[PDB]
Amino acid sequence: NAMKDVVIVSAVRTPIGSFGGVFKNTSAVQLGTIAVKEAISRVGLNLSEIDEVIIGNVLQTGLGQNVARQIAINAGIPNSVPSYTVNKLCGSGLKSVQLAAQSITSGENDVVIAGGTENMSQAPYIVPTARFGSKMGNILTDGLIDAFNQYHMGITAENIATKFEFTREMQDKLALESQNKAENAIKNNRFKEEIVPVDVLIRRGKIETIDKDEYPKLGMTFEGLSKLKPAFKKDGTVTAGNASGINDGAAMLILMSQQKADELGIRPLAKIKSYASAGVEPEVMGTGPIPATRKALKKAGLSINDIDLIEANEAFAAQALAVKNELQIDSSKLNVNGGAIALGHPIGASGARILVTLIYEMQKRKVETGLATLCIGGGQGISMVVSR
Amino acid sequence: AMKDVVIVSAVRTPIGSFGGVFKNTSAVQLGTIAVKEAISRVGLNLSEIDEVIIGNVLQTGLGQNVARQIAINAGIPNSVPSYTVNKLCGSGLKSVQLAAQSITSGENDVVIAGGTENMSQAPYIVPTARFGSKMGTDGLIDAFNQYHMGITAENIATKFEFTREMQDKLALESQNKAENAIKNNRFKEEIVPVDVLIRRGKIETIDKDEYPKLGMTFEGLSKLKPAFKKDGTVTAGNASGINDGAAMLILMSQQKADELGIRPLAKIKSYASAGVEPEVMGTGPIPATRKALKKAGLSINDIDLIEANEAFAAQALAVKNELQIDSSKLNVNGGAIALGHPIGASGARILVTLIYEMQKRKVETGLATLCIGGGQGISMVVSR
Amino acid sequence: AMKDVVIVSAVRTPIGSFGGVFKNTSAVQLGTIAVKEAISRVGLNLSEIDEVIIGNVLQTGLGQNVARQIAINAGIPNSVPSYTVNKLCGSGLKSVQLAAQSITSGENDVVIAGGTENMSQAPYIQYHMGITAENIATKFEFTREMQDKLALESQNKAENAIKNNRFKEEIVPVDVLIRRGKIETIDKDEYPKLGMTFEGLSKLKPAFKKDGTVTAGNASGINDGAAMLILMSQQKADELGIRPLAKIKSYASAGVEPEVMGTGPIPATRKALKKAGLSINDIDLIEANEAFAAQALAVKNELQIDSSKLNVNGGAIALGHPIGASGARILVTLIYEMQKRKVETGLATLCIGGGQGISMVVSR
Amino acid sequence: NAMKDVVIVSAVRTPIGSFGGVFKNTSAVQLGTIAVKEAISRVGLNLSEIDEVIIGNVLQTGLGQNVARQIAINAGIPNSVPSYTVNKLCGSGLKSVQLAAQSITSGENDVVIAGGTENMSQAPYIVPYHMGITAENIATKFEFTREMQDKLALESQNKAENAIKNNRFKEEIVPVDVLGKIETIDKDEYPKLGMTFEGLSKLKPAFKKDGTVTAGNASGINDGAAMLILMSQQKADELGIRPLAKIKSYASAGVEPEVMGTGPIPATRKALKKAGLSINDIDLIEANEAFAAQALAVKNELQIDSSKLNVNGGAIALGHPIGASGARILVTLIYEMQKRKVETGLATLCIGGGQGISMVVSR
Repeated sequence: NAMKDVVIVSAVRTPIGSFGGVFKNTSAVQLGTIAVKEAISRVGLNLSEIDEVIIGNVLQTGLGQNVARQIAINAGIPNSVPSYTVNKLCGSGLKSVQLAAQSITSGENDVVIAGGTENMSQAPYIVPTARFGSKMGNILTDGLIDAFNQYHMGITAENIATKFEFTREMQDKLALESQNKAENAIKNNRFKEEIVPVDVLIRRGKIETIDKDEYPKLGMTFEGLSKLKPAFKKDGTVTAGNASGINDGAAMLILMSQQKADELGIRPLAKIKSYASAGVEPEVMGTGPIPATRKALKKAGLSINDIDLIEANEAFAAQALAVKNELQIDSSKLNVNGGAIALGHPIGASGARILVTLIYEMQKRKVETGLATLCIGGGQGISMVVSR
Repeated sequence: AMKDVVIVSAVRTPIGSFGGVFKNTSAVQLGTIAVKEAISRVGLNLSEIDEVIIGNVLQTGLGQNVARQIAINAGIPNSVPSYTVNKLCGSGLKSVQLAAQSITSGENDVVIAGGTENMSQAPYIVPTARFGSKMGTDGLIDAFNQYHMGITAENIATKFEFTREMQDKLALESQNKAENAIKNNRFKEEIVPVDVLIRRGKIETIDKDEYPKLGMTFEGLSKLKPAFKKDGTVTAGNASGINDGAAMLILMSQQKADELGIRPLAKIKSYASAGVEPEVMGTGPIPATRKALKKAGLSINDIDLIEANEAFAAQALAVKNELQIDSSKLNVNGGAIALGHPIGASGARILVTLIYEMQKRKVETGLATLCIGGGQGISMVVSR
Repeated sequence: AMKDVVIVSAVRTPIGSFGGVFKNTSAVQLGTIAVKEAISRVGLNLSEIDEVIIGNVLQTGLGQNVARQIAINAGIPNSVPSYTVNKLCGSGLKSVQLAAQSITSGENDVVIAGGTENMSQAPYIQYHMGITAENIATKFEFTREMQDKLALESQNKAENAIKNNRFKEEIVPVDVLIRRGKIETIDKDEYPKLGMTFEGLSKLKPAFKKDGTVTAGNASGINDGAAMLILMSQQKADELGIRPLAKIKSYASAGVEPEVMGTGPIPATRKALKKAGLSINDIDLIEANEAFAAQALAVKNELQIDSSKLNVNGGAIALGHPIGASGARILVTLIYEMQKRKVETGLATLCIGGGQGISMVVSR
Repeated sequence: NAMKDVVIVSAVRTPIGSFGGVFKNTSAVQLGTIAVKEAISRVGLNLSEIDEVIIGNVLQTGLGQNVARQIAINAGIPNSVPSYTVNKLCGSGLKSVQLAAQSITSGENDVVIAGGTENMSQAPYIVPYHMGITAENIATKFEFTREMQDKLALESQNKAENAIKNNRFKEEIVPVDVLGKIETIDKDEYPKLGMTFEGLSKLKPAFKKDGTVTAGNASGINDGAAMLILMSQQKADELGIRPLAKIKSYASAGVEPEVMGTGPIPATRKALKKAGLSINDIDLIEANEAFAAQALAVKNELQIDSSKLNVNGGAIALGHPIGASGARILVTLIYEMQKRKVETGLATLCIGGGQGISMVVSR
């Protein structure tokens, strides 16, 4: 029995909203439903062809909630189809894609919808504290709740900065360039193809169509970033300016076996070449994408020079610098349309979001090979190589 | 204001530790147990009940009426209105006050009042916006607002020059008082034992308060580190805890009690509330008590027993000293430092404890007082 | 002896629509404006205020007290106790009830009560209530057409009232900042839809159920606004030389059976009338809050209310429903209209949770 | 390319402890670690051969918690090895094995540790249950009386008692040491000996007034772990390790809203279809018994022979540590297939109220 090739035939993302911003009233289920219906519609896919739905989401109102199933139902997918919600923190959205591909290669499914969604704006009001944050004193601080685990992650980033010797200036420079790259991409409408617009109510009797990312900060300067106060550690280097934000958004892809796509007459946007995940030593927590990527590259028989475009999620500039330096990624190939520092980081979605952004840019540049990588827990990373 | 209001029944569950004996017994269950026992003890007909007013702070959301859930669970008719009071620390005593004024108004003849809280379960079912407050150390959530109140306590300690040693001495007295009370089964009359159930199968029976630290010595407190300020004076040993429990009282007009052949445990003589200046946050019980005493036509020397809730030794010292309360009249069976502080229940709990002790001692007058928010206090005078 | 309770001052801000005129005017600011104006209208000295009780639903902070912040902002001494009432839709009327209770008990002589809400500024914001309405519609057999025509009539009355500046006496204007250095005064409600028609209502899609009858057109919206009243004992009002606007005759609250959820105003009103020794026919004007036409039909029909006596200047379906404030808002509206019509007896009633209702009878 | 066959070469479980019972002080991590070390030790597996660890758990899945990874670290597995905690409610433990199998078939991994662990004693039980009502609705919908449910529960107890009397679980259990005296726990705690139909009929309904579901015809709240080691057939041959069983097929499926809780029915039909088998070809079935009402529906609709079903007792008797049960029933199936020397087995349970998962294995 032969192993199947998995292709991506459709891929879309909502704009990314700021915390308490445009999507404050548009739930994670709504955002996911919009992206799923659009993914399906763009390729005219019959709902009866969908075998499974696997969707990343981190912040749920309790045990027993299946956000993926709610979305699939809202999208009109038959109740007989199984849906699974993936909570793997930072990497949920890319892990969902990986799980979908495995299920195709195993012969279990021919057509799988995969992605991620998150609404972090709504979480403080509907998510129980035990699922919304972690306790401090995990190191006074103890007895305090760390919203979204942001403080624990920032300390991890500070520790990376210390061990790898990344200064405040170096981190701010990367952050500035992320913003520069997003601003130029948005000026050139680079995201037009991948974005599904989202309608919101801004006032009674008035609907606005949101088709632009909210989080990028226009006209940022190095001087401005230099003025910001440390966010997590006194005399630290990590600030709100060189870290990503708290954000809302969704991203969805449709996967098929090459054979199924052919049968349906649907042309692939990309092919999945390899993927891998890996753990790290506790001395370098947060550096997961490095061994994962080396492992995925080795599986594909490729080196980093063979990769035309890289998307490495930018939760923190400190961590982004480590990934870039240890993998020897050329500045010109990395997060070319901006990274999460500019674009935002809706946690359950980002892994899928960066894959969407990657595929559309590979297509625009007519390049052959790309890579998406990010954390999947503080101690682990996941990486996926795709080809056109 | 012609109707005289009496308390005819008063009961409380044991108070459980955080994640302790009641981690599987919700605020609704605890409150239902207390309500059913309070009714049962005086043989009250369920049709006599006109209203239910119950304190509770930590809720899964808006639109939740914990009081009504308890009333329904207790078999009280659906036509009876029920209200949940969320006024923080003071909710259980404010509920009694509201019940009393609804009787004096002529609106009601019989009202069930009290409070219930399960803080152990709260992290798992209460959204973060309702579970805690933001710090500023910013973007960090202060669970149960304990850090904010701890800092308020430190500021009182600074303002009034209450040393670490003075706070620990009060805390020690509280612990030792609770221990001796428990050794003498002092709370037996007021406690309703709680059967822990899983799918209506009994796993255990709780009839003793879990939180007191038996055999406490002064050195046991002096060895602890500050909890809120580096080089501060407030510790986990001289502040109360996070706790689970319920307490319920039944109020009636005197005429109604007489008609029903039910002897009062106590009469409510006065109550009052008051705000404080921002420089002395957390000191609410002081002006509230002075106000309530003036309404009763009494002075502090006319009061035989006082229950002033002990959230922080620092704050308790201020209340004791500013009101000039004889230490031997204050929290005589132990205070919240030893017994625990289930926030929605405590105001009603201390009133229950006060009433039974007045009766055992056969004295005439008592008062109960505590905060109703950082900026406010509430106080109630009762007589036997 | 029991104190008789009077209302000596009553004011409401305009009602703003969602994301409308008051999007940058918080529940506290709206509340403070209404409170300051209620005080100045009768020239009341700040030292006479004994307590402040204010309804509010959406400021759910642990340890947050909007009523006290409002009191502080209005220059009321910090020694005065203030309480925020969260009782959902009944909050603003419950506040007045608690105020009255504390005066009759002898605790207080002068109490400020009301409600305030800014639903625009809610970080996260009707589903279950909507289903409850859909269930009432089923049980009492109220059709889409029946609900839409009630909505239409509510709009008509509001249009008529506003055309005749009916709300001029009761409204306190609110200054808002449009840009740096430039403020604009809002003195008119924003939510009424002018010229809405039957055919326009009939085309709307059901809001909750797939084949349901409740829509955005026959239910209220979400809104921003505040309303404040000053209550005194009659004796106190005399000593200060302030004439009552109204006298509180009775009030009551009641629960309902699970089958009839959302019908709380019905037994609550019957109870209050019974305490007043009155019948529905003795009441000249009735304000029953209109969150849903389906439930408004139930209240109207079961209480056998003459439609010419009910919500005569429009109900919430037309005027808006700032939840923590509505209970107080309708009482304010009821009082001023009683004065204009020179009638003697009025009644306000609304839900206080899905399972309960509250009702109050006033006289002039 | 070529698709690899997945075999199970090691399989173990802890005893299942009662709520507040023997494992009151033994965490999901501790139970899980014990099960992993023993599974590894039993086949003399070099730690450097392990490619991935996938472990079910429900109650310890808070932000930034990774129970599987802590377990791997405690078991001495290199830190470079990725570990994943699966939270899929009741199906977590079987879903983990399924995910392990797919990662081997994909060529991603050669050796994967999979299973589940749960300590429900150390978690809060909050009621002021959703499963219990689903069960009542199944009872109503399918017309299962109180008496029918209790009859099933009693048979489950009787089968468990028979198996324990014959030391049936001896091969599959790893003993757990608990506390200054140290007692080795080597027997399941939860079965109720001397169980009678009458004693069952005396219990009160647990979820609904005049309900049929009780604490006696529903499974308990329990503590335990179960772990398995999966390899490609090629990798097993290379290491010289003989398989206990081979994974033939698996599948999952959603249900219609009217029949919530019946997931195992369409999931099993789907898995049998993929295997090229009918129910009558299956020699032994383990279908998890969360509620008698639900087990009755599964058994009837799939037309399962009672003499082949949960032959050593089901969860009503043995206990239901939720994140572990999916793995636990597979371990129990595999050992009993080997004792009876039969060829084909099926394990199935819910994975959410709306879904089920099933796996067919052969010997």
